[PDB]
Amino acid sequence: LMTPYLQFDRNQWAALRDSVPMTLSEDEIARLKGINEDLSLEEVAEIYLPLSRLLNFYISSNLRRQAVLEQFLGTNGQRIPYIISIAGSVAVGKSTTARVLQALLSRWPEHRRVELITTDGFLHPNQVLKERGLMKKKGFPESYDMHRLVKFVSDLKSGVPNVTAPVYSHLIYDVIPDGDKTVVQPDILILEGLNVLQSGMDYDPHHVFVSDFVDFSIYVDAPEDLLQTWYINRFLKFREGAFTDPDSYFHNYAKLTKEEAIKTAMTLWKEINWLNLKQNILPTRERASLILTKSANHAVEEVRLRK
Amino acid sequence: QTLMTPYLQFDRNQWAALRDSVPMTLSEDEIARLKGINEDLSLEEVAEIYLPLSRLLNFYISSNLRRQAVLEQFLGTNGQRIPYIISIAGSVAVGKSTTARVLQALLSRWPEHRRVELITTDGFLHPNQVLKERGLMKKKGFPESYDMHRLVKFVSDLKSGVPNVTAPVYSHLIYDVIPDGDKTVVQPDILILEGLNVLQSGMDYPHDPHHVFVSDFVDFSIYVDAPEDLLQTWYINRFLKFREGAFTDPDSYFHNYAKLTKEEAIKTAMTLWKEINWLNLKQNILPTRERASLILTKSANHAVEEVRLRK
Ligand SMILES: CC(C)(COP(=O)(O)OP(=O)(O)OC[C@H]1O[C@@H](n2cnc3c(N)ncnc32)[C@H](O)[C@@H]1OP(=O)(O)O)[C@@H](O)C(=O)NCCC(=O)NCCS
Ligand SMILES: CC(C)(COP(=O)(O)OP(=O)(O)OC[C@H]1O[C@@H](n2cnc3c(N)ncnc32)[C@H](O)[C@@H]1OP(=O)(O)O)[C@@H](O)C(=O)NCCC(=O)NCCS
Repeated sequence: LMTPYLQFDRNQWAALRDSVPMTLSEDEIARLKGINEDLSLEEVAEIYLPLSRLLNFYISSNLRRQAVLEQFLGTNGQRIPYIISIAGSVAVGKSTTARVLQALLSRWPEHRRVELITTDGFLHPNQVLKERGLMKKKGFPESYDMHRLVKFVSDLKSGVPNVTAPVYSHLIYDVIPDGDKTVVQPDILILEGLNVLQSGMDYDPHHVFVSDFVDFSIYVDAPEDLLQTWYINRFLKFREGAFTDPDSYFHNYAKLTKEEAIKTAMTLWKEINWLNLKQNILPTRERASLILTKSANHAVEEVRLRK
Repeated sequence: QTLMTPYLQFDRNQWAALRDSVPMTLSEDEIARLKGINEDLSLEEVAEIYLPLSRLLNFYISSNLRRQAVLEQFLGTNGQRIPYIISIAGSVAVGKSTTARVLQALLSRWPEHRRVELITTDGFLHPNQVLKERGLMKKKGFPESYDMHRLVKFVSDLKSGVPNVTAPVYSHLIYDVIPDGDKTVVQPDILILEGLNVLQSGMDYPHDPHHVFVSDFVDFSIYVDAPEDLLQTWYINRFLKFREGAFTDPDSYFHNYAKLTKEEAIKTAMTLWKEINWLNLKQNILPTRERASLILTKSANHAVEEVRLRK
């Protein structure tokens, strides 16, 4: 049977960097690393530079997801921002991928704005999730306010005046009451979150989805077993940092012994994030324009490009 | 809110206005020859409905093609040429066969000459024998009465450029697939796939929806639409014409229907619609409607008075 994806291993993908030079120092790179997430200069050069290239070809060739329709009715004024999305399991390290992609796309061919918006800011406040009995489902599609997320991207893309975005706080495990921040129309918009690939055709009737505004979608992938230990390990680091803040919504986790923490982390993964993984995330994997698969060392050892 | 309903709605004048300057490459005589039984196709229908569609469809194809090129540059390799796949779905008697026929004529000479193969999904039905053994032929046309492992393998082979691909052929005279009727299919530039089950997918009944459907190979899908009441009378009327033509053949699987009085025929046609095709309609077809890239809604005169494009 024919498959829609082209597969490359590290050497093959890396070989596609051609001559894009790199615009980042090791120091700058290290600052982009996420908790329990390693990012080397070789990872940037071998994985992200070839991606920068491709991504750049697509942008300069005004080949967007809404290009055909525009020409079919009316191309107007354009100047339309390029929209890239980044999806994948919690703890997969999609936040680091977004950060470096944004740094590179910012100075690669020429200076571009490049805004990085995270989808979590668009979650329904803990209050609402409470009223809908949805917070054993934080991160699930229904725990997000997408009428707003879609309205946001539409406004940004379409050049609407004063657009603002809600902001999420991991310290209080909820969106900041009056934290909305203005977002200036950028040249490129990177959208990172769990629900960025949702479509009315994985599950639903119509409704409209944020994925319908995306031009290129990246899915950061890793086997279930690796994601489990990554989640647990990352949890243990939170115990040493974020959780030590007395105002932390999970401050009590700072007090758990190391073995209780591991226990608590597993049930949190198994009973919530894993469900989300299997139910709403994995299914979207084969819909991405690009898939990056990481190994035990957090490095991408395989790339799949949808032809 | 219009910002978020997935479909863009146009009426005849609005859609028609989108034809721009695509010229037409068909004479009235050529068009008339494309009409199906009990199906009217005018030159205005072609110009107002199918030309704008030819345009859009064409934009998609070259875009889709331009893409293969950037990637080609990026990879540093060449030799693409993946056929463009269009599908056509809709109720039995909705006139989806006519739509396929004209779309294929137009796409064949519009921007430039393209091959354009038109395959009908019925050829892939399980022979009457198999349907018999599974007690499935009060369900001819239902998803399960089709051999899709084969339909999918076919499209995959065609798209992927496999050597000698062949397709099974269906015969309405014998109400079954032709025992040794398989015909070779040369890889085309465009493949139009028309049949009842072309939009089926995992969403349709989620129980090991971990299967592959032909709809996963389609690039653009068109759904020919018409209200239930219109489809019923269109089915009955069409049946009455079969009575005057196809059924008059002594070898027709339904020859006995030629002998029915006009009132018995109407009665026979209704129960055939109500007990079989209507079920299929409600159960497996209607549900797929809102998944199509485009929806063409026809009125009592068989003309498309409304078009819905999925943004
Ligand atoms: C809010 C939430 C949905 C975010 O999910 P996400 O979009 O998949 O993104 P990620 O899981 O990749 O995490 C993204 C960033 O937030 C951080 N993060 C995630 N959860 C965190 C937490 N509870 N406390 C502090 N930081 C957290 C990561 O460190 C990462 O940033 P980095 O780049 O600085 O490392 C997830 O934290 C949440 O609530 N999940 C539901 C159950 C659960 O695990 N709850 C928290 C239990 S302590
Ligand atoms: C085989 C069958 C599944 C085809 O269904 P389909 O894919 O929906 O396509 P359509 O109903 O739109 O018909 C397609 C073409 O076949 C013709 N056709 C359909 N049924 C026919 C029949 N019984 N005899 C002769 N021609 C028939 C139409 O005239 C049309 O071609 P046209 O463009 O020349 O008009 C349908 O004929 C069948 O068997 N349905 C089950 C119950 C039923 O009605 N059976 C036949 C009762 S007489």
